Amino acid sequence: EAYRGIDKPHLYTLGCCSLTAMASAQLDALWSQLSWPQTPLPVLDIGCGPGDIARKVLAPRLPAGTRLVACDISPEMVDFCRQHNALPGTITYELLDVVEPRLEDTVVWRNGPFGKVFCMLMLHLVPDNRLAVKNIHKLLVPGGEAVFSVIANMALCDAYEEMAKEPRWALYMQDVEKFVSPYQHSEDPVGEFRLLLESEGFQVLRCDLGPQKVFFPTAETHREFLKSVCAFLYRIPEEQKDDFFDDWLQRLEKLKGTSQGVGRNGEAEYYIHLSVITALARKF
Amino acid sequence: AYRGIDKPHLYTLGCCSLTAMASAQLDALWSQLSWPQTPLPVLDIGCGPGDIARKVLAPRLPAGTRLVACDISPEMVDFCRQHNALPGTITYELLDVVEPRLEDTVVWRNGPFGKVFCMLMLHLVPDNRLAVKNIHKLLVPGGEAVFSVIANMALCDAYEEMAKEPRWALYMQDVEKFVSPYQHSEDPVGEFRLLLESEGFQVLRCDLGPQKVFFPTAETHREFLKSVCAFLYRIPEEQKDDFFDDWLQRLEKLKGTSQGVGRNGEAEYYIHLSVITALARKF
Ligand SMILES: C[S@@+](CC[C@H](N)C(=O)[O-])C[C@H]1O[C@@H](n2cnc3c(N)ncnc32)[C@H](O)[C@@H]1O
Ligand SMILES: C[S@@+](CC[C@H](N)C(=O)[O-])C[C@H]1O[C@@H](n2cnc3c(N)ncnc32)[C@H](O)[C@@H]1O
Ligand SMILES: C=Cc1ccc(O)cc1
Repeated sequence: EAYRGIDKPHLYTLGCCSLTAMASAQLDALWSQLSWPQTPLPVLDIGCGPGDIARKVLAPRLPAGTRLVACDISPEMVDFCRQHNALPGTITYELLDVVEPRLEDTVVWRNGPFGKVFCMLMLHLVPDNRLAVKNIHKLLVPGGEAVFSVIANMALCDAYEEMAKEPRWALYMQDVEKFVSPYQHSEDPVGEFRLLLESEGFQVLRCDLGPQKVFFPTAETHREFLKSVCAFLYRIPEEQKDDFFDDWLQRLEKLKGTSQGVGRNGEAEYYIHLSVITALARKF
Repeated sequence: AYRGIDKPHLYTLGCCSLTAMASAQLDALWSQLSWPQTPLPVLDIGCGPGDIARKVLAPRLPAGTRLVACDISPEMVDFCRQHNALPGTITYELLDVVEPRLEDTVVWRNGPFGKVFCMLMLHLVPDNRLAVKNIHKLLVPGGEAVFSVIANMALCDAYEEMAKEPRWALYMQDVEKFVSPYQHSEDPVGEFRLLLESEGFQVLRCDLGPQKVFFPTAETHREFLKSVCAFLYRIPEEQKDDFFDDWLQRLEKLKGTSQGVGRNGEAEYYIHLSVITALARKF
């Protein structure tokens, strides 16, 4: 987040084998409610990450001849996409900031207009949500749909706000509220997100909130994945990087955002808990 | 004996890469696949942890078709029903592809199957003609079988070199049954095409090519090779960790495993092996 997005894309694909199945289950619940034009239009994926939802989930489910455009503010992610999950003739991985001042000067804008825009687990990394909904509203054809997978609240955000009070850190965390989801302290996340979408010319067709778990088979891939989604590590020097992490990870099982379980085969299971708002809108 | 691959937790470390690989192979063949008007059940033999079924097969299947995935090991068949469980579509059962009494299995009576997928497993089945004959039984006349057999790989040569060690020879007396039969084949595509046609199949397409399995971290590359090591279940604990290091060291000797660099500067870990891809049809 902030300066670029999630660097180190290698550590993030450790959650592919789990995050792929999660969004693949969310989209299956909404895919029947999605209407499509006769002649296909380009489809956009915002905050595509290492391009696994774009390649392994979105692309197999799109109609034939539908071209896909996947963007991410972090370069390292978009280069990881074009090298591993690179799907020729369908997916075109590009760079874009969803709250770009000059959207009309980007490659993604001129690939448009787009029929559908999938914005998955990335709108919590955007402090200015209404500006991001605006730019998505510019990119959609009238009648085009948008699919949101916004994270309402999670213990990772509170662990950020608790660490921001440490004079040890503090200096690097003066803007902690801009690294926290805007629906973190919201008493009604579904209502505020339904109001925000409709306040930008959208027809909210469906909007629900539920808990989610992120499965990890091994112990270290649970740890190494949390290294990537730690948004403050790019500001900390090396002598305190490994200390910011342990301070963070300790404050997580305190807040019970992460957990460890047992398997039917007896093996150890590792989890990450968080709430997700799922939305389906349509431009007028 | 070999009750397939246990420790399913370690195998899903290759899902994030094996999913994209088998997804790429099917895209090269999916145009040549005919489908019936009324859907018939589709079978995935040796499905593993249900990843090349929930995320690869079922998404692109004709709506209304039902998938049946079967492994030989309960641990995998148990991993699927928990994680990659897709109700109303994929059913995960247990089956040995060379079962003496196929007709007494649940998989046999969910059939007959329109299509049968077989990805990276026939190199674990010594009697390959028996497994092809069983696949021929399960298919409807006109059905199609999609094979993904590993012709040769350095994991097998490392096995045959470790069998010569008196340190291990007691556990590795049947080393030729833990090696793909097409390992020492001078023409794997020819033998496989002849094997399929000798069982009533019409080989529509058959190619051989090298493939690569990528792992982003160092230990996921290591922990995955723990699962695909077929001799670890025979070794006592005092020599298990020594058997793995002896295996891993011989792998970079034979250059089956490699390591690379990333555009962002990160380390890349690989596993190299040859794959036969086939598309047959029952008469
Ligand atoms: C935690 S990831 C989730 C990726 C994807 N939803 C998935 O589940 O595979 C959020 C992604 O959105 C990117 N991102 C963060 N902030 C962004 C912004 N303001 N504009 C565009 N992309 C952003 C990040 O670089 C990161 O790759
Ligand atoms: C390494 S996996 C590959 C699974 C899938 N193709 C993939 O790439 O994810 C091969 C699976 O087939 C199972 N298997 C091994 N021998 C078998 C046999 N003779 N019959 C049926 N299944 C077998 C093993 O338990 C193993 O889980
Ligand atoms: C048990 C041997 C083995 C070889 C290749 C593979 O993909 C899985 C297992």
